[PDB]
Amino acid sequence: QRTVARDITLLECVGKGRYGEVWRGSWQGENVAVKIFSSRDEKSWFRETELYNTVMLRHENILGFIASDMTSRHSTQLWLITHYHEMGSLYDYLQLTTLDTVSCLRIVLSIASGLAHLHIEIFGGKPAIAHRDLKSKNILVKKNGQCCIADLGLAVMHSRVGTKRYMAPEVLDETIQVDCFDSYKRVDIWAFGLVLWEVARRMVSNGIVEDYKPPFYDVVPNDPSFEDMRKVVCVDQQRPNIPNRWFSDPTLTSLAKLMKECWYQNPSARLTALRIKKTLTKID
Ligand SMILES: COc1cc(-c2cncc(-c3ccc(C4CCN(C)CC4)cc3)c2C)cc(OC)c1OC
Ligand SMILES: COc1cc(-c2cncc(-c3ccc(C4CCN(C)CC4)cc3)c2C)cc(OC)c1OC
Ligand SMILES: COc1cc(-c2cncc(-c3ccc(C4CCN(C)CC4)cc3)c2C)cc(OC)c1OC
Repeated sequence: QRTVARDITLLECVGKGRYGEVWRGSWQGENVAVKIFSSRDEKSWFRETELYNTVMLRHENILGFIASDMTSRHSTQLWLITHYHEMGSLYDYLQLTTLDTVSCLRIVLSIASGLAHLHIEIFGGKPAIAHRDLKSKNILVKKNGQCCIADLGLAVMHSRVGTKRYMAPEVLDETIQVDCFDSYKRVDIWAFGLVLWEVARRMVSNGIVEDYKPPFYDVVPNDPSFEDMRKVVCVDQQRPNIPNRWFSDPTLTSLAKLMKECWYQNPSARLTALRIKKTLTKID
């Protein structure tokens, strides 16, 4: 009656970590990305699969789902198959690329667009979703200059912990209102503000650019501890540095104001993803 072609050729490993591996693969002549989960990270496969079984997200700034596959061995093998973005992660891309005003805005507005789509409840639709591990390694760069948000393995739907370097103060001081879905959107907005700082540093103005650095590179070690982060973010209330050169450039001046309004200690004071979008559409 019909052939179901399920073979995926694994061509090259583009990522290896505690999570497992990501591979460029081929299905029927077409590139796909294949995430092979470690035993350590099986719950991330279950959570993303449960979310996509609930709502088939389709958005230009969300990594495109193709399949969740569980295969029996004499162990269980868990694969997540998605769209493949050959330019790789935003983290990767910013190491070896500076930006002009148009490319910087296009990147950050595309991320805000993806994030607002996750956050919003649509009736008749989708449940509201918080990502809970937003960071530059979880954003991919598309050939058209927009990005897409990846990895919903920690996501929570309305209707474990994130990466410590990107944790909001209420996560680090354990005051987060855990019974309140809006709390998790506000944790994402904090992390978005850090990503906006990472990108803005790489935007050239008046012949000046900053080197790529991760948030808090100047105040915490590599693989900072929970306490290292708590001391910086909660006790001392430090925030990433805004260089003087930004204040000569109208775009970077506007982006500095936006990132400050993602970093309020009081989570309810932070901008919403929809307000960030609107502000970004009025810049330049
Ligand atoms: C099981 O596994 C995998 C399958 C596929 C795949 C390959 N060819 C055809 C299909 C297909 C889609 C949809 C229908 C419909 C048609 C209408 N009818 C009333 C209900 C069913 C049939 C067949 C699929 C889904 C790819 C995979 O990887 C990319 C798979 O592995 C994860
Ligand atoms: C998982 O992913 C991919 C799957 C496929 C694919 C292969 N066979 C058949 C299908 C299909 C056909 C028909 C319906 C509907 C149409 C209306 N009504 C009759 C109900 C059934 C659904 C599904 C698809 C979508 C192709 C892909 O790429 C070209 C995929 O992406 C990698
Ligand atoms: C963050 O998370 C996920 C990401 C992906 C994913 C999708 N497209 C492309 C990639 C990628 C491709 C290529 C490079 C490099 C290779 C060498 N080159 C010279 C520079 C670029 C890096 C990254 C990835 C890693 C898929 C996922 O799941 C299937 C992810 O998990 C949800």
